[PDB]
Amino acid sequence: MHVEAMISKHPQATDRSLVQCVEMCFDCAQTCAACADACLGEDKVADLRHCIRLNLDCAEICVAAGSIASRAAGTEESILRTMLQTCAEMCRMCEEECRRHAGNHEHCRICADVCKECETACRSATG
Amino acid sequence: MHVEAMISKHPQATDRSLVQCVEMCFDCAQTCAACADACLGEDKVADLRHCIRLNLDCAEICVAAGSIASRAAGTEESILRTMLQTCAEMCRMCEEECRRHAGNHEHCRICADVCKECETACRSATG
Amino acid sequence: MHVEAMISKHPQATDRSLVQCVEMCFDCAQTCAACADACLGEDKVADLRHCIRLNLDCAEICVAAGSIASRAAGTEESILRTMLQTCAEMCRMCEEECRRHAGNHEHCRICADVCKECETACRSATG
Amino acid sequence: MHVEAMISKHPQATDRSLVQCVEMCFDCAQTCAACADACLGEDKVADLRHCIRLNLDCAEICVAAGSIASRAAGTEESILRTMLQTCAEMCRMCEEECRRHAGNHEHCRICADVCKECETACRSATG
Repeated sequence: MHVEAMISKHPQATDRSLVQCVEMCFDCAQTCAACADACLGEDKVADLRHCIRLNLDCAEICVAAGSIASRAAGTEESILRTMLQTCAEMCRMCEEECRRHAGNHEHCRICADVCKECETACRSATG
Repeated sequence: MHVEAMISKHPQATDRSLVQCVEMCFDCAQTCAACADACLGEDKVADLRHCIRLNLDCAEICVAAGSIASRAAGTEESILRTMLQTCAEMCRMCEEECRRHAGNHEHCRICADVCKECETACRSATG
Repeated sequence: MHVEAMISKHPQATDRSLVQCVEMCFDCAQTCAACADACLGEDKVADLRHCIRLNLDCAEICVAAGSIASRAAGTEESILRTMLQTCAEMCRMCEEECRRHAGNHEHCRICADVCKECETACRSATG
Repeated sequence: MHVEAMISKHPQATDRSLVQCVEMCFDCAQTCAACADACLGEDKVADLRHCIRLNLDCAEICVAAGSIASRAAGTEESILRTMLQTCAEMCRMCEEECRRHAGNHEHCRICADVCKECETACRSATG
């Protein structure tokens, strides 16, 4: 990724927790998109419906969060903290469902691990 | 829009507040994208930087919210309420900034009005 | 939608085919998201895997197209025509697959009809 | 990223050009979002209007492309090639405009370089 390089060159600019969060949002978005599709292709797709939905929700929220986190927030009201908290909660929910399938589907194991890491990164960027 | 028609035909299906919310999310997303671009093209773009950012944030959150709201949430944990609350807060913030420019820029007046309506619809879908 | 109102107020601004295209892109994006989810919830989800994928692809392309079409393109090189042509082709593909399921699933009938209309609107905006 | 890990675990699954393309799409999407915001914050924002628009267009197309490229396409008609070609053309256009500002704005230099690489990766995945 070029998150770190680009933050340093912004005219309103270092912030390690923010860089980690942005990087994880884009990684998690892709991973969740891929997991949704993999689950879709499984013989057992009917057992994976909720996992697919959560993965699609998570991909969408992660892209939004990572994009908003790439912008200057100002010092008055901004959505960044709220959005990162939403992302953390979405990643927590998606992790839980992927994790339940992790013994049966390797793609769900990987996605659960990425969601856990993205949750941690988003929650850490809020403090 | 086809929100109402599609909800009624879902196998897990009426919900007027949900239909209004989805419709408003997509309307607001487009309107905010358009307002960001219009502000970008203004002679006075330098005075509109924060408005442009909020409009881009709002467009992104509205698309995410409207997409998530188009899916079955289940009866355990789901992100829907959290996401709709985030959308409401984003629309409130974006409304406030557009409104400040509404006397000078008609596109900001229209976008403030749409954001206000989307805020109301999202907050109403949470109750 | 507020497409028409916002185009008229842009500082670089009428264009009926462009308004129709933008409106249809957002309508189709929502409809395809909803159809993907409805198909996901069907007893027969395993027969609908390709339809679900095409609907997700279509939702994503329609949002991108509708957002790009909401911006000033300039008079040198721009992506608008290329993107609208891609959207038209995606809508054609998605229509074809939804249509095949239209006898069995009302949500697929509606989505096929919306995709057809969005295809027409995008192709018309290119001429 | 987890692109490679997730492709290998898909039930319909190696493809190096596809992995490189997906990775570059998400990297480029973030970079373009960041460049648009950085240009927005410049004293000279009024000279960067077209660059900002192209960066927003590019971010949107790159996310769509990277998401579609993360899904099984089948062996009949699919949008993948068309979408990757659109992404390549968008990245070419965005590169050209960023490059013109690269002497004045380091964020534009970095974004031009990422766009060039994403263009190459998308065009290579089409062959």
